[PDB]
Amino acid sequence: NLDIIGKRIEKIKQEHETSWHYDQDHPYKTWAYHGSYETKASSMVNGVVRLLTKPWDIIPMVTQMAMTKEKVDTRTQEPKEGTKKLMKITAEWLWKELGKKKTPRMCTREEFTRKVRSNAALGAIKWKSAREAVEDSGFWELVDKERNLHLEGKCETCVYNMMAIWYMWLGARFLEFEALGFLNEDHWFSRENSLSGVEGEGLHKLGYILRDVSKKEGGAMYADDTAGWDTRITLEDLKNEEMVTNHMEGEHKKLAEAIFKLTYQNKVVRVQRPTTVMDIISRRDQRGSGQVVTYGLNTFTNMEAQLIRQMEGEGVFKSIQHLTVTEEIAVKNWLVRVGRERLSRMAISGDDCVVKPLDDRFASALTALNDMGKVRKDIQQWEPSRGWNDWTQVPFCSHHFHELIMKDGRVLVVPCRNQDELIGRARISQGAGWSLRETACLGKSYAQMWSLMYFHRRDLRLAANAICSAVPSHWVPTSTHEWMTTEDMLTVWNRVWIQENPWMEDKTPVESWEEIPYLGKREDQWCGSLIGLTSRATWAKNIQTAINQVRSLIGNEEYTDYMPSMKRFRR
Ligand SMILES: C[C@@H]1[C@H](C(=O)N2CCCC2)CCCN1S(C)(=O)=O
Ligand SMILES: [Cl-]
Ligand SMILES: [Zn+2]
Repeated sequence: NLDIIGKRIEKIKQEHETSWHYDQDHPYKTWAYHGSYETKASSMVNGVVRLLTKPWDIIPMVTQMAMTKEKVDTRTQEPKEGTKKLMKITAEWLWKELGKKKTPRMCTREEFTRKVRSNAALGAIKWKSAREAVEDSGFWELVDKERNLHLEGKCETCVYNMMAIWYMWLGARFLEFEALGFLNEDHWFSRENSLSGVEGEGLHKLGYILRDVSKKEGGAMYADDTAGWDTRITLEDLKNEEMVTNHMEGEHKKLAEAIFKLTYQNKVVRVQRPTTVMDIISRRDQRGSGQVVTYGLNTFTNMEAQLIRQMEGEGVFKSIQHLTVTEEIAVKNWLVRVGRERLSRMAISGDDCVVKPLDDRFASALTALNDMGKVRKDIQQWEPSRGWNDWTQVPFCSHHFHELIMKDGRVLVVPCRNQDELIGRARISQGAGWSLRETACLGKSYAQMWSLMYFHRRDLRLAANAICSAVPSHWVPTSTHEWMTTEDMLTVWNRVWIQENPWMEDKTPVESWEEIPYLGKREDQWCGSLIGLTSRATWAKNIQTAINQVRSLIGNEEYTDYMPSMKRFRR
């Protein structure tokens, strides 16, 4: 407790000896409050994308996206003994399986520096930017001090800042990356290694993966969301995740144990409270880690929970209250006998899952799932899950997936979501100080993503071609990301959908964009197309005038006309 968090608490109080007010009106119940001290990033519109998507200026679902808790202060109960036993047995077996073909290892200062020098979200807070602290040895001396302290089993500076997303100073992030970065850097949650995972799988992969799950004999496909997954991570979950250290050795094992003990299973956080003080609060459970370590540990614990729910549906155990000695044997024998087969019936991306169980008993197998605290979103606690009968209607990673047959008979499985969401996101830039050139290169990144993933949506292929025509041809797209390149998008399309696509036997390249199909016109409208509206017809017909408006603003640069890549503009 205070023996582990005290030092961190003391150091902050000292730097705020003046203003250390123990407010007696603190709003925290489930967080432990310690003290306070005196202190003092909205959406911005991308003008390049907006000028080239004029019909959407009058669609509230698009325009409202650019305008403008009671979950974090909740307390999850302690799982029953039978549940705790199911979780420990499953977790032990799952780390063994994930470790069979992987070797845990420390990630290096050298690896961390490259990442920072390639700009990535390390959710970090003397040095202005991380790119600077990484080139100054003084920061690394600070890392050494905390590191040696971690080897002592104590912590000084690994403190969270709330905003939910939990930022730390770069030094704490390095220590987390050095101990646990291997999970992501060496692809422990790849589909090949984990069977349920999809780490490294682009949107041109996910629909084919759902279709492969659909081919298994079984019941409906279930895709139940958890209500605030991060807030429902129990201290028992944090202890099963820590068992990854059992696969480690020497220094690494010690360093990993310290991240789990001192930063995850005990947390210190600073929150901005307008009534404007900074509150120093602590607690033991819930998810607060780097977003990338959070992804892999979410995937792990979700894989564990869904195998246990599958066990409950198959009747492997009778009640969560208490597991008999023989029921433990049975659970272990199920895992050994069919565990890998049951993992292959799932697609799991952090807190997001799709499960095709052995049959529909799974729908009403709710006791372990509720008792683990993984309570389903938008459904009564004991109401049976509603499954999907068609893999093309299953939601996963904010998408659904269409089966699309090319004029030459080959099959594309394409990602899709409501088009208002796609256009609304492309119209938003994050942060400030953007030049016109940098705003244009972000618009081009969205346009090239649309050409690669959403080519089958009439409005996005036309808008992508218009943006790529309006932005200098050689300007590089800014902020898998196969669209982040200056290479010709037809060549990238061929590499992604044909050459490298393991579900495509015939490798005959496509010679033009007109060989590449669209959804049916009615399906396109169902998924939010404006095709058939007067606003959209005038936009399409007059598109060269919009392209010329943006070219005039950017100035006298080298531009390519991509519009004739489409039949209607091809004379
Ligand atoms: C690439 C991710 C995800 C992944 O590999 N991540 C590792 C840590 C951050 C997320 C895998 C599923 C697919 N998506 S998605 C739908 O493109 O966002
Ligand atoms: Cl359905
Ligand atoms: Zn669709």
